[PDB]
Amino acid sequence: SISISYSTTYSGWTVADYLADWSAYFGDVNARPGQVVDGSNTGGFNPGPFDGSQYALKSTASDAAFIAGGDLHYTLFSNPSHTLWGKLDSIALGDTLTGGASSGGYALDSQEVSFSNLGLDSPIAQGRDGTVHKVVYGLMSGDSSALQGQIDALLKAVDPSLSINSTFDQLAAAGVAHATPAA
Amino acid sequence: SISISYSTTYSGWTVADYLADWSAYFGDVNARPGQVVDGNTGGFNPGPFDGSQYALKSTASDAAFIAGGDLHYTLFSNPSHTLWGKLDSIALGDTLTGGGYALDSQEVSFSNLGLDSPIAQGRDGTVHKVVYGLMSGDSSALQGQIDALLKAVDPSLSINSTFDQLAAAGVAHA
Ligand code: HEM
Ligand code: HEM
Repeated sequence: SISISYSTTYSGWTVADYLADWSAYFGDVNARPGQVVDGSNTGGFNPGPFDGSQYALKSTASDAAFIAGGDLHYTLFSNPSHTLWGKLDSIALGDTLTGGASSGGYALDSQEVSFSNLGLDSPIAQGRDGTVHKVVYGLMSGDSSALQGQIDALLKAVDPSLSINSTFDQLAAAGVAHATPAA
Repeated sequence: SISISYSTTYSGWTVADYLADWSAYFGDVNARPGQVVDGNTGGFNPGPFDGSQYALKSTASDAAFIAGGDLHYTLFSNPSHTLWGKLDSIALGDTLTGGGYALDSQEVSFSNLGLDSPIAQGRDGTVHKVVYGLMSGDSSALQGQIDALLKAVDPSLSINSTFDQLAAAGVAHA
């Protein structure tokens, strides 16, 4: 079953509302006035260059960032071309990337929400139609819609009364989610 | 002015014939005799989307290149998917190492290219055309720029000059 961590900052938010906010912030720092854009320009595969246990990317319009964790592979020009595939265990969303292979992995300076124990696995044979590819490809431009669809399905699998319209508070009460430090 | 280094293997080759051979080999390992594919490696240094180098190896063979300068890739920023900035050098050879990046077998390098494309030109920039072409082993854009630079030293020089002739003209070095 999916497990979720959320910053205390977002306790009262629905998952959908949170994802819309992260996506808006990825598109424009001014969706969160008061923020600065000064994160290191870092990211990629860990260890890379085209495979790793993490793939991480930061916006260049803001410090919004994600980290995909699992056992991931990118085909580049090999068939099926431009496919990210493998096992996707977690998606963590927040602000500012730090780290990399040389310091124990990528991290977020502020982790806002992390969706873990996802159990997603896309074989190479599915190419760009794989769920892993669609989720991560969306996030590279700040589009959380594919991620949102998967989170909704995974929550409903726990209990059909849970959904992306549940608040993090409600998911905690249901035993799926727990709070982490302020963002 | 442009400066060229070349393996003596290509002393009597013309620049155009060498580029055609590297491109052919980028496309098919069988394009050269007795070669084996055994080198995916490359990217920006430092990256992820900007660097003093961008390097890539073929998937069909170990043919590879390294672009050197002050390079930027826009990803989704307008104009989207544009590689721009200053391109000072292109090195061509076989098999990538490192990540600065280097070639196991460096065959030819073209340096002091003096190319500079602003972001506003988007994918029409010369830098973009040169490097993007080489990502699929297409050396035509590179070749046209080399030809212009050679003629700027002297109109009698060209991509149909041999490397030895360019050495005699003070532009190339074995
Ligand atoms: C890791 C470093 C990466 C590099 C160097 C890279 C490189 C490229 C290049 C050069 C192209 C253009 C190909 C062309 O038309 O000439 C491309 C296209 C594409 N890339 Fe990647 N990419 C990377 C990562 C990713 C990741 C992680 C994803 C997905 C999660 C992705 C998804 C795609 C897609 C979907 C296309 C368009 C395919 C099409 O519609 O033809 N890329 N990439
Ligand atoms: C540095 C890592 C790179 C990544 C992560 C990357 C990623 C991508 C992605 C995801 C797309 C598809 C866009 C979409 O479907 O909305 C794309 C397309 C493209 N990429 Fe990149 N790319 C990289 C490097 C490069 C480089 C270095 C060049 C040029 C030298 C390049 C040239 C292109 C071009 C021209 C397209 C559009 C292809 C088309 O629509 O025909 N890419 N890239």
